[PDB]
Amino acid sequence: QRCGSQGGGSTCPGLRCCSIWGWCGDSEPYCGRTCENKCWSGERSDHRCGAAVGNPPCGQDRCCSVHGWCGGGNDYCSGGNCQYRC
Repeated sequence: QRCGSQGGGSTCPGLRCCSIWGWCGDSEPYCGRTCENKCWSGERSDHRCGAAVGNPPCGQDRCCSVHGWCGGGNDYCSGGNCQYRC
């Protein structure tokens, strides 16, 4: 769906990446070099995520767990275990 500067100013569902073209997605064109917001490179050095730190993104193949940390695998990414970028 649409997002960001080219797409009305919105934030993507599931806090996914918004590309410079104003579309949401989870792959390189959206999240890498041509990303505008909630980009892979935007993960905090401390790996925290969630509402308390302003809903930052997580890196590639990482998700924000319900406990408030980015990481890879089932404990961060699977249903119930995951809050966004699942």
